[PDB]
Amino acid sequence: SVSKANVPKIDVSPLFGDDQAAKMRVAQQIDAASRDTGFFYAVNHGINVQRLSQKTKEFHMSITPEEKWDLAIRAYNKEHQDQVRAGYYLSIPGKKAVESFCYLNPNFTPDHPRIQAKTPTHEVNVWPDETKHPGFQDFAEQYYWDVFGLSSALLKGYALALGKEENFFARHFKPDDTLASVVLIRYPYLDPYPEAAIKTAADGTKLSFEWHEDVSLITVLYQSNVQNLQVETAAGYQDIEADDTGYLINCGSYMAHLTNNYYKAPIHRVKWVNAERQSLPFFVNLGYDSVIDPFDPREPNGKSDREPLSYGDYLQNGLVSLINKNGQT
Ligand SMILES: C=C[C@@H](NC(=O)[C@H](CS)NC(=O)CCC[C@H](N)C(=O)O)C(=O)O
Ligand SMILES: [Fe+2]
Repeated sequence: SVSKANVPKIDVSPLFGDDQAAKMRVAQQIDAASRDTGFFYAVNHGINVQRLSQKTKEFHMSITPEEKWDLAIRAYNKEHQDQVRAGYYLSIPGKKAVESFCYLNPNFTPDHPRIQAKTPTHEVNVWPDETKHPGFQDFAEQYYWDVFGLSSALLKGYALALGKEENFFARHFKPDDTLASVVLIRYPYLDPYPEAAIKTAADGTKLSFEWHEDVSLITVLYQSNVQNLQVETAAGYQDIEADDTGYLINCGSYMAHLTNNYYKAPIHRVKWVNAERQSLPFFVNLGYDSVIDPFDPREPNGKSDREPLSYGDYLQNGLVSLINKNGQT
């Protein structure tokens, strides 16, 4: 058998309040999870996830090929040279099943200083026509701030977990400059299913997306109720069970870096399953100039020999490395 990953459910609600001991008890849980398989479900998070999946379903189901081309990233539309991150990621019938729509900080506007300076990884979001998708852009911008709020709370948990004051991570995660993204991903049911869209792992397992570590500080993921994820352990891959009421949380490689690998970025992969489903990750990224000084929780003195790494640079390299290893999504 493929075994089952232990993915605890952590009530994160005290992270929004002022009961300091209760926050430490949430922190310990985040610590235990981060040192084990590296995944947990955040429960009692305060976000309406039923409204999230609904609005996301309307959008993916009603968008037309015309509109997809209008919103297409550079990978799919030569005319959109500025769209590296934000825009539509098209499926290719017969070949590629997954499709998605990525958007960035809504404060990135033409008169935002990083946009005026043409800084790498900052882009102005593109949206569909309001009349064809009424309320979608309002829904998505508000979602961005909702999951922003949740992530800030989670980062207070991680900071306490590592013995730091609660603002250690969160001080660098700001509405004005955060490079965080939301990706609205559709995995379709297809019959017959395109072979080119299925990968075979060394271990024989059929996959939608190969093994990887996330490019992020942490990743805050909502998915519908179809079991698909696996995490790598010394004993091989273990299945991560679905929970469409919670947020699945894990560390990305920037956390692994900062902590001298004390909190690993868990390697994980996406099994092929022939079922309609949604995956809505929020990648918790900092500001372009954010630097956190690496440290080592194992050492009495906490000292690390690792270089501080600037977030904008880490992100740029990471996104490029991911496309190279696992392909254009
Ligand atoms: C997180 C789940 C999802 N995986 C993925 O999307 C894979 C592995 S996390 N990640 C990516 O492609 C990084 C997208 C970054 C985004 N465009 C941005 O510019 O910030 C899946 O379900 O395949
Ligand atoms: Fe991932």
